[PDB]
Amino acid sequence: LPFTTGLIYDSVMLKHQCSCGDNSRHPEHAGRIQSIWSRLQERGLRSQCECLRGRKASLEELQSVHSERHVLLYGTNPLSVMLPCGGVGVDTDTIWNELHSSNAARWAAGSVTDLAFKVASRELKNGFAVVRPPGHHADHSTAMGFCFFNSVAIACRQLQQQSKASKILIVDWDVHHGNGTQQTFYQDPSVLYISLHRHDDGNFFPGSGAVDEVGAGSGEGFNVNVAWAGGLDPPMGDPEYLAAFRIVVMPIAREFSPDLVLVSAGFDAAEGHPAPLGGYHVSAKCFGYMTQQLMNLAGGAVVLALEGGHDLTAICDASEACVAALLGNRVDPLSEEGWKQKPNLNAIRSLEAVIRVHSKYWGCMQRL
Ligand SMILES: CN1CCC(CNC(=O)c2cccc(-c3noc(C(F)(F)F)n3)c2)(c2nc(-c3ccccc3)cs2)CC1
Ligand SMILES: [K+]
Ligand SMILES: [K+]
Ligand SMILES: [Zn+2]
Ligand SMILES: [Zn+2]
Repeated sequence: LPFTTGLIYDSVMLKHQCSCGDNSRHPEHAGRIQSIWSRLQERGLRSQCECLRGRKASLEELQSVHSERHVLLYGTNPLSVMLPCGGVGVDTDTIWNELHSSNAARWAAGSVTDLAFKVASRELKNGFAVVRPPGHHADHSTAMGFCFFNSVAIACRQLQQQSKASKILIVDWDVHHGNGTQQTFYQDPSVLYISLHRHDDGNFFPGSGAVDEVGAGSGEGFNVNVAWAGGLDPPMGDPEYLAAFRIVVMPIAREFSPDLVLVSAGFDAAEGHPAPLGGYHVSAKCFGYMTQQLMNLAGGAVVLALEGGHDLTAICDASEACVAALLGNRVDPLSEEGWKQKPNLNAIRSLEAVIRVHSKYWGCMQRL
């Protein structure tokens, strides 16, 4: 393998679909990764990477994060809940194809893990995993919010257990809180979880991720929720997310000083997601710039994994900008008016609350 960025993709993950067929009623659809994949080729980025198929996560790998009941239920074939549309699912949004969902879920976990390992060995510089279904809502014994196995969490646990990375930063910029990821690593100080999400007083899915939630035991202070409050007006976008990176994410990340960075890279904070899917206005350029900023950490050992994002062009724009950043292309911050705008008052109060809480734990948060 050459020292460039790696891309993970495989058609096996397309097969995760409800039997009723309707991609509108079930918006977490195959087209999401399919369109990103062809977009990377159309724009000439795909051929510059090393393209990898990935693999099934083993039952053992799944059990490093999930319970035995959970893994039997979603990880294995029966032989070895009803929905309004007639298909089967765990709940109304989280569907279950009785032939393919388990396979596709295990592939997503397995492939994010395989990519992280290749990056951790410096066999690959960095990587982007174009996977579905998403993972960050799946917790120890609950599939929910379109998620079955927490691929990023499973990848992180394996890197640790195989001794391939001492300290791991997990950044989650999907607009929803990664409740699963927070839970798994809540008491482990060798994993730093930083989420930027729409919180709005706990009235936005999943409802978790309050600024107060800092971790526990040895892991106190190693869970950082940039929980945006105040709602959609004034608009939430680049000024606020750039501000979050300048003030919270990067300084804490640098103080932590990880050996590898994992990114739960959802693109549902992007333009084209209305309320109540997202309602935020983060541009593709900003996503690629955030990737570029995370590439300064951990000797450039960075792995992104697709979580959420529905609007096809928006998630294609963003994914394109992240891969370009991974390949070394740089974003000039002076090339965009609007990045000159101060962040809105809701974002400033949100960050102010994050700083008040985490000044107990981090020197870079301890002001006068
Ligand atoms: C149809 N009806 C009204 C529209 C509906 C609203 N969604 C939610 O309320 C909702 C609830 C739980 C979880 C999530 C969610 N969004 O991203 C993620 C992920 F895990 F990050 F990928 N989870 C979203 C939509 N969901 C999506 C969607 C598309 C791709 C991935 C996830 C959700 C588009 S519209 C679902 C229920
Ligand atoms: K998040
Ligand atoms: K932690
Ligand atoms: Zn259906
Ligand atoms: Zn999301």
